[PDB]
Amino acid sequence: VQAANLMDRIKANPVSEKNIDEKFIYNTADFSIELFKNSIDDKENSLISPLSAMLALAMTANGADNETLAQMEKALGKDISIEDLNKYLYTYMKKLPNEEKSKLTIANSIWFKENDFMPSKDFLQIIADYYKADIFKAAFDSSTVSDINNWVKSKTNGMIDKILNKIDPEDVMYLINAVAFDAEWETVYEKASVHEDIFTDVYGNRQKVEFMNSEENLYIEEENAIGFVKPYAKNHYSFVAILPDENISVNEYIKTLTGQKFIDLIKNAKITLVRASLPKFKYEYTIKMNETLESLGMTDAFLPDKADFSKLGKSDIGNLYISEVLHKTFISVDELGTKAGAVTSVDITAAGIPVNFKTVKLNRPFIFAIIDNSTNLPIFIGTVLSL
Repeated sequence: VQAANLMDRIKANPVSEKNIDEKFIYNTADFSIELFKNSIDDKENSLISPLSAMLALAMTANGADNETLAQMEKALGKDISIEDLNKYLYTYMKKLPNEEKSKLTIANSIWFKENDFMPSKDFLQIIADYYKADIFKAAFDSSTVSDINNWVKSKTNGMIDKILNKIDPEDVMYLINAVAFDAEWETVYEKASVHEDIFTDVYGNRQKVEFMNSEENLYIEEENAIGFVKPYAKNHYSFVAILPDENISVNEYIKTLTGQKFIDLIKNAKITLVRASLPKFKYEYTIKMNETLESLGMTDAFLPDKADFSKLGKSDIGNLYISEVLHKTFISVDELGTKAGAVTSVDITAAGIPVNFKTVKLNRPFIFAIIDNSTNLPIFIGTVLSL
């Protein structure tokens, strides 16, 4: 590094835990889906982590005032206060599984420009107590570009190594999100179960790609879609695949979603055998989230001449505003889960004979999520349009 971590100075106080309850689950699903549908990519595969975004906004919300605050409150969900959000999010993150064979990395930080900026020590304390995120002051020159990049490389153990290419002068504040997932399937794919077949992309191109075949146990069935839920190891997380009906586009289908409809869609998956066919895919997605968040109500925060972040620190010869919310995610769906290398030692009697089974072939564009199994909340949410 070369930037200075403002948090080095600060010591966390003990805090009260607030139990996750139905209200927080409802608000977070609502936020996550609203964020998702106001950020759908038309031409390309997308991936976002709504949880990560919510963390970043909730912690920054502590530094907003007046109209900036009100808007951020409205965008997160008015009926839970920032105060309460801090407590809930602390408790949620504290208990969110992260272990071998099921590693989740959420890396959030705020970066401020050195010249003209004195941080609020109260703000920093809130970060230490509830969030434990890194907060930097930096030159905002060439070496801050590499600083930010090395940081995501460090925090995601090399699964994401760049986020930024340039800083424009007049930038004073970035929120950085990087999210990575390193996990095994609960039941990994046998090599015998991997076959070349045809993905029919959004453009009509028929792509020859490897499909992973397995019998799964949970069937999503809705008026306009079908799909399946596939757990990762130690059952903390699951991969959710939703395939919309042929007569309905991905974008149309997404627009029909609500936090409640998403939760319920999973809550109501029927216990039944599914012949699942899931193509391999891996890609990163980087989104400057300004436009999305603005679509969500959060407008003042991004304007040099109205942003009010006075509870986060003063600035003399300007006025603190968010230049970019830089959000980057990476997913890999493969034979072992997140990593390649299909299994060769097999029990010849393991294969049974299914009866009354359903079929999901991810033969064409679909959406997926990675959910925390205990709440059904999307940690990652995405779309596959082409391979």
